[PDB]
This record gives sequence, structure tokens and C-alpha cells, in this order.
Amino acid sequence: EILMKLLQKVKVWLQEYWNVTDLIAILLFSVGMILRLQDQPFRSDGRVIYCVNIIYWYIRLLDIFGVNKYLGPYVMMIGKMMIDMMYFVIIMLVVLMSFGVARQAILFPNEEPSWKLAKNIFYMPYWMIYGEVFADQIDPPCGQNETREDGKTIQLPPCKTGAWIVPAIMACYLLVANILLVNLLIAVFNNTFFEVKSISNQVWKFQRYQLIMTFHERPVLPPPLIIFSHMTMIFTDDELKKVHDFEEQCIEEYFREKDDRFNSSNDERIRVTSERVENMSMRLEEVNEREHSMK
Amino acid sequence: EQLAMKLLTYELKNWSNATCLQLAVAAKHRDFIAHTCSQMLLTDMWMGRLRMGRKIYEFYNAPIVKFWFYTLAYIGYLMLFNYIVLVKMERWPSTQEWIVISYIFTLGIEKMREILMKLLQKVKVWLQEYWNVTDLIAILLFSVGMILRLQDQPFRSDGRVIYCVNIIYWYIRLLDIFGVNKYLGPYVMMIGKMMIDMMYFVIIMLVVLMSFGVARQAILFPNEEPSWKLAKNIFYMPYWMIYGEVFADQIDPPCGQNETREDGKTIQLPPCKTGAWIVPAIMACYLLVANILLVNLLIAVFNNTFFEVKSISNQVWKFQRYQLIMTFHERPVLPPPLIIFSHMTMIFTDDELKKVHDFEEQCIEEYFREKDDRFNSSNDERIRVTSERVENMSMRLEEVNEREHSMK
Ligand SMILES: CCCCCCCC/C=C\CCCCCCCC(=O)O[C@H](COC(=O)CCCCCCCCCCCCCCC)COP(=O)(O)OCCN
Ligand SMILES: CCCCCCCC/C=C\CCCCCCCC(=O)O[C@H](COC(=O)CCCCCCCCCCCCCCC)COP(=O)(O)OCCN
Ligand SMILES: CC(C)CCC[C@@H](C)[C@H]1CC[C@H]2[C@@H]3CC=C4C[C@@H](OC(=O)CCC(=O)O)CC[C@]4(C)[C@H]3CC[C@]12C
Ligand SMILES: CC(C)CCC[C@@H](C)[C@H]1CC[C@H]2[C@@H]3CC=C4C[C@@H](OC(=O)CCC(=O)O)CC[C@]4(C)[C@H]3CC[C@]12C
Ligand SMILES: CC(C)CCC[C@@H](C)[C@H]1CC[C@H]2[C@@H]3CC=C4C[C@@H](OC(=O)CCC(=O)O)CC[C@]4(C)[C@H]3CC[C@]12C
Ligand SMILES: CC(C)CCC[C@@H](C)[C@H]1CC[C@H]2[C@@H]3CC=C4C[C@@H](OC(=O)CCC(=O)O)CC[C@]4(C)[C@H]3CC[C@]12C
Repeated sequence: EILMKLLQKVKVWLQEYWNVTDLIAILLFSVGMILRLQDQPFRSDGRVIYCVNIIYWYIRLLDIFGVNKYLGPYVMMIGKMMIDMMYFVIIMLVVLMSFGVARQAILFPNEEPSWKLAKNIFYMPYWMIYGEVFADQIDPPCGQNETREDGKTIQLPPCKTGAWIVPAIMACYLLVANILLVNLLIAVFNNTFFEVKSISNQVWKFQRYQLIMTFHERPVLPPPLIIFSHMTMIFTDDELKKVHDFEEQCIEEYFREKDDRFNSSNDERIRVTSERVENMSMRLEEVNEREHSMK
Repeated sequence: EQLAMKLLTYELKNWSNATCLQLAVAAKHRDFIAHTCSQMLLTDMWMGRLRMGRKIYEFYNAPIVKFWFYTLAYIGYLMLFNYIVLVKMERWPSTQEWIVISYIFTLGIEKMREILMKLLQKVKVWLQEYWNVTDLIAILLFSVGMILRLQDQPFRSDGRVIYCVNIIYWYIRLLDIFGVNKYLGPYVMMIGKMMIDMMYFVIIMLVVLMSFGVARQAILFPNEEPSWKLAKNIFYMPYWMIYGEVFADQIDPPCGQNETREDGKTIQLPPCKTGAWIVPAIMACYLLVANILLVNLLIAVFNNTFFEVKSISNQVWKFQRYQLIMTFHERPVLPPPLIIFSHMTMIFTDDELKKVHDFEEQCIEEYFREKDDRFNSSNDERIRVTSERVENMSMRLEEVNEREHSMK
């Protein structure tokens, strides 16, 4: 398809993003296939590459759905709302990191450097958004004299210098996140929906032509079997006068109608009436004054 | 465009050499600044000479690069603060903590220099902004924490917690940095305006929460001596009930019954309480009232207020842009960590004017003539004139016709 200067063809091809993503996915699949066949230690990596790659092909069904009348605009609307999603994400991330760092620092006062800290910063607070608050770990009893049940008494730890601040910050963070920002995003979507809808519909109606022509030019067979297709590929005046007369008549009628509509405007009538009245009044006054001599 | 740009800014000996933009900003017109030409001039000043020997001076004094340097320094300081708080601390501070405290105190010194430039008027104007007040409070808290940290074991753990709680304000202060962005500044103002509706919702939510908590606590634990745990228990579970944790285990335990148990000796069940089913009933009613009604009402409030707030926020940001640009124009080149050396250094044609005036006079004349022509072209003016002349003409014609009888 790209083969049909070459730089212009490449630029036009890159104008579309689906082709770029398809090329990237095909390259990743080739890498995975090469890794799969080379002995035991590499085969498990190629399998995971396949598993992660299948997701793009699963999602590519939106391009197929684009043809549908009632379903194409949905995809464009989602694509446009992704930007507001990102803007929400930035602030959500800032608040998330603040809360996570505070929680991690308040607890575990002594701990040597390691990479687990970064994971712990993000782990719990992100899941706190979607309804999992970890009720067990909010505020454990810590130090006390507990005899336990059905077992020997277990001496409780000595607690930490400050922990109640952790529940306080948790409450504040949940209040800020689960209520304010999400509802603000809902309002943004509600405001932008009407503006985006008509534009998306018109743009889809325009892209319909290119879709139809692309499917008109393609070979009959599908990709699995078009290898044979590739092998084959490498191997009246009166009517025109009537149309012109019709067009000329239409032009004349349209111009005449436009002129008549402009003349029918009340502004034109008012202007003409005022001009004639002013001229007529002056002429009448002169006649009346001149009539005195006749008298 | 060039004539407008020239007319906008040029020193006037008549008005103490003050340009039009300065007067408009001081007047707080809020619409002269937002005009496209003014925004273009502000952007041109923002990018300085590089509107893409002398390079070292011009490039490094442009506001934009100084802004980026300040941002990078702030980000690095934040990273060091995070590393410090996460990792354990010995009796004496490390290099990172020295760098952090030096940054904090240099920032305080910079604030003092800025306020120093009567003194009461300066203080009032400074307090007009809230970010400076919050920064001062945070710096004082950090100083308290630093003093507490160094005084023996029992106090050091308190200073560490002070640091941990303080870092949050610096984390949140990135909104001021984001304020410069075109598409992101208005978001912050919108959030600030919605906080009020948040508070109004909070009051009623708190009332209902307290009612339910007190009812639950009183129905259970009929006998219990006074203590502070009751206040905590009033608030604990019901607040978390909002966000999807209902504590299914504790809704309605079996209480009294003959249970043989499993894989163990039979455990005699307690004798229950006088009334418990009322607790599930009240829980259901409270959840219905809270998780559905009030939240959706708040959603509706936000939807209604969003459009009203959006345009005002955009205009206000466009106005504040000028002060932002000038503030970054006046600041020193170096960022806070290294401006101690900066502080040490600091302590140590007529024809064109006639053409502009002629252009302005021509514009005034043209505008007034156009306004007069537009007013005269109004249909009301034509209708009024036509009626007046017709009435006068009709009366004159009637008199002539009556007088014509004598001639006959
Ligand atoms: C290491 C971990 C990686 C994480 C992998 C992702 C996790 C899988 C689960 C969920 C992923 C869902 C991602 C949401 C995708 C939304 C895309 C969408 O609807 O917007 C579309 C945007 O269209 C585009 O521009 C094409 C962009 C598609 C890229 C999607 C890639 C996501 C899949 C990741 C898998 C990894 C391979 C990716 C290779 C690039 C629809 O708009 P349009 O009108 O058709 O514009 C076409 C312009 N000519
Ligand atoms: C003892 C326990 C204390 C609890 C600590 C808080 C818990 C930490 C987790 C989450 C905190 C999130 C708080 C939400 C902050 C929202 C602020 C916001 O976006 O509104 C802003 C309002 O702007 C302002 O007026 C500045 C006010 C900022 C104060 C924020 C302080 C909260 C942090 C608390 C930390 C303790 C130190 C505080 C010291 C005062 C944006 O509006 P603006 O247009 O820029 O107005 C500027 C006027 N010139
Ligand atoms: C505000 C938006 C942008 C959300 C961003 C949050 C993500 C960056 C967080 C949420 C959950 C996190 C993950 C939680 C757990 C892990 C496993 C971790 O790998 C291991 O734990 C090694 C094996 C082991 O030791 O158990 C690598 C990071 C990852 C994917 C974390 C990386 C960052 C994630 C994806
Ligand atoms: C946007 C800003 C706030 C940056 C993000 C804040 C933190 C999540 C980042 C910033 C720098 C990071 C640190 C960079 C260097 C190190 C040391 C390094 O630990 C080791 O050297 C030991 C390696 C091992 O034994 O595995 C890895 C974690 C840590 C603390 C990183 C963990 C997370 C930190 C504190
Ligand atoms: C409607 C809006 C305004 C929500 C307001 C609710 C908050 C005032 C509640 C929710 C969770 C409560 C916290 C839950 C647990 C604790 C720990 C408690 O400290 C202890 O328990 C001492 C140590 C111990 O005995 O275990 C101090 C109060 C605090 C922060 C509670 C105080 C009040 C909080 C923040
Ligand atoms: C807005 C209105 C409804 C006020 C809030 C209602 C309750 C949450 C407050 C009001 C008065 C408070 C009481 C004021 C005095 C005391 C006694 C005091 O207990 C002790 O004297 C023993 C101290 C100890 O042993 O620790 C602390 C709790 C209690 C019941 C307080 C707990 C919570 C109460 C009932």
C-alpha cells in the first residue's frame, strides 16, 4: 500500500496513527516470535510478549466499528475526553504522592534505602479510590495488654510516636479525591459533550468517503489468502449541453431570488419611503410657496 | 498593529512617565489587558529578546529561563526532601538535610528582601496574598521541627514527624508553578471556588453522621464508664461507610443462640441486647440518605456553577498574567539555593510622537463619525423623521387645498 517522492508518501502515511501502531505491534510480535524459539530461558519471555501484544489487536476493533452510523462518533468522543482525563490525572497524582509519602514516613521510622518505598507510596492510595480502604490497617491497636484468645498471650508492639495523623490525612485525602475531582470531571464532560457531538458527527460523515474508496480499491480476498493476489499483481454532448443549461437556469433563478429577497427586506422599503417622502415634501413646499404669486 | 503597539507604551512626561498598560492594571479594568494585542505584547516581553558576549547577559536575564531554573531547583529540593524523610536519620544531619535547610532559610531571606523592597502599607499589601502567609507559616513550622530534632532522643522523633507533615504543603505548592500554564491555571481557581459548596455539603453530612453514630453507640454498649473512646467511635465507622466499606461482619451478629461451633469446643453465645435490629434499620436509612441524595445534589450544583465560573476564571488568569510576567522579570537570575551571592552583591522622536497623535485623532474622528452614521441608520430614526415630515406635509397640503377654493 505504501509503495502504491517517497518522502511525501511516508509523511502522508504517518499522517494516520493506526498504521504507526500496527507497525509497532508487528515489530513487537516479530521480536516475541524470535525470542520464543531460542531455548527455554527465552521462550517464557516471548510468551509474555504475545500475551501483552494481544491487547492491541483486541482494542483495534474500534476501527472496524468506525463504519457504523451510531457507533463511530462514540470513539471520537472518547478520544476527545482523554485530554480532560489526563488533566484530572495530573492533580490526582500530586495528591496521591503527597498522601503516600506522608503515610510511609510516619510509619517505618527506620529503614535502609530500597526500591520498595516507591511501590509502597503508590500501592494502597491508588486502590483507595475504587472502594478498597483497607479497614484492617487504618489504625491497629498497637500497644496494649492483650491476652488474646485460644492461644498464649501475645505482647503487643510499642506503637509509634504519631499514628492518628495517618487516619486524619486518610480522611482528608478521601474527601478531596472521591468527591471533588470526580464530580468536577463529570461537570466538564457534561459541558463538553454537546460541543463535541456535532463536530464528531460531521467529521465521521466526511471520513465516510475515504472509507468507501479504500474498501473499493482493496483486493477481493482477505489478508490470509491475498498472497496469491500479490503473486498475480506482481505478474453525450446533448446531455452535457442540457446539464449546462440546467446549471445556468439554476444560477439565474438563485440570483433573481436573492435580489427579490433583498428588495423585500423592510430596511429597503423604509429607506426608499423616507427618501421619496423627503424629496416630495420639499417639492410640495416649493409649489405651495410659488402658488402665492399665482394668487 | 504597529501604531497600536507604539500607542500602548511610551513614557509620558505629563503623567509621571506612566504607560497605558500600567494605568490600566492599576485601574483594575480587567478588560483592557485581556485584549489580544496586550496579550501579544505580554508574550513578547515574556520571551524577551529571543523571540524565536551579549548572549550571556540577555539570554540568562530573560524571564522564561529564570522561571525554568527556579522550577528545576524546586523539583530537586523536593526530591531531596522525599529521600530524607523516607530514609532513616542518624543523630547528626547528612548533606541533603543541610542543603534543604539552606534552601528554606534562603527562601525566607528572599521573602524578607522582597517585603523590604510606610511599612504598614507594605505589610498589608503583602498579606493581600495568601501564598506568602502559608509559606511563612510552613517555614516557621520547619524551623520548630529542626530545633526539636537536634535536642536528644525524646524530641527527635517529634521533629521527624513535623518534617513528614510539613512536606505535604511543599508537595501541594506545585499548583502555583502550574498557574503559568494556559490550560491548567483555571482548573485551580475552579477547584478553589467549588470548595465552598464542598463545605456546605460537609456541614449537613456531619450532622447526619453524628446522629447515626450516637444512635449506634448508645444502642450498643449499654453500660460503660465515661472516656474519650466514645467520641472516636461516634465518627469511625460511619465516615468510612461513605466510601464503600460497610463492615458486613458487624452489621448484625447472631448474638444469642445455641451454637456448637466447628473444629472446637462449643462456645456459648452472648445474651444479645434489648434492641439491635434498629441498628440495621438506621444504617439502611443513613446510607440511603448519604450515598445517593447529597452527593448527587452536589453534582448538580457543580454542573450548574461550572459555566458561570469558567469564563470568570479565564479572564482573571489573563489579568494575573501581567503581574506574573513582571514578577519574574524583576527577580534575580540565580535560583534560591545560590542567590546568597546575589544578596551579597545587592547589599554591596518628536516626529514619531506627532504621527502617533495624528493617528489617534484620526481614529477618534472616524469612530465618532461611524457611531453617528450607525445611529442615523437606525430604523427608529428613519421612522421618526418620516412620521414628522408626513404630519407636517399633510397639514400643509390640507391648508393649500382649502385655500384653493377661493381661487376657484
Ligand atoms: C506495560 C503495561 C502497558 C499497559 C497496556 C495497556 C493496558 C490494557 C488495558 C486497557 C488499555 C486501554 C487503552 C485505551 C485506548 C483508548 C483509545 C481510543 O479510544 O482513542 C482512539 C484514538 O485513536 C488513535 O489515535 C489511535 C491510538 C491507539 C493506541 C492505543 C494503544 C493502547 C494499547 C497498549 C498496548 C501496547 C502496544 C501499543 C503499541 C503502540 C480513538 O480515536 P480516533 O477517532 O479513532 O482517532 C484516530 C486518529 N486517526
Ligand atoms: C493535623 C492534620 C492536618 C491535615 C493535613 C492535610 C492532609 C493532606 C492531604 C490533602 C490536603 C489537600 C488540601 C486541599 C488544598 C486545596 C487548595 C486549592 O487548590 O485552592 C487554592 C487556594 O489558594 C489559596 O488561597 C492558598 C491556600 C493553600 C492552603 C493549603 C494548605 C493545606 C495543606 C495543609 C498542611 C499543613 C500546613 C498548612 C499551613 C497553612 C487554589 O486557589 P487559588 O486560585 O490559587 O487562590 C490563590 C489566592 N491568591
Ligand atoms: C494517578 C495515576 C497516573 C495512577 C498511577 C499509579 C501507578 C503508577 C501505580 C499504581 C499501582 C502500581 C504498581 C503496584 C505493584 C507493582 C509491582 C512491582 O514489581 C514487583 O513488586 C516485583 C516483584 C515483587 O517483589 O513482588 C513494580 C511496580 C508495580 C507494577 C507498581 C508500579 C506503579 C503502579 C502501576
Ligand atoms: C516528583 C518527585 C517528588 C520525585 C519522586 C519522589 C520519589 C518517589 C523518588 C525521587 C528520588 C527517588 C530515589 C532515588 C534513589 C534511591 C536510592 C535507591 O536505593 C539504593 O540505592 C539501593 C538499591 C537496592 O539495594 O536495591 C533506590 C530508591 C531511592 C531512595 C529512590 C526512591 C524514590 C525517590 C525518593
Ligand atoms: C464530615 C467530615 C467533616 C468528616 C469528619 C470526620 C473526622 C472528624 C473523623 C473521621 C475519622 C476520625 C479519626 C479516626 C481515628 C483517630 C485516632 C485517635 O487517636 C487514637 O486513637 C489514640 C491511639 C489509640 O488509642 O489507638 C484520634 C482521632 C482520630 C484521628 C479520629 C478523629 C476524627 C476523625 C478524623
Ligand atoms: C455538637 C454537640 C452534639 C457536641 C458533640 C457531642 C459529643 C461528641 C460531645 C459533647 C460533650 C462531650 C463530652 C465532654 C466530657 C466528657 C467526659 C470525659 O471523660 C472523662 O472525664 C474521663 C477522662 C479519662 O479517663 O480519660 C471525656 C468524654 C466526655 C463524655 C466528652 C465526649 C463527647 C461529648 C459527649
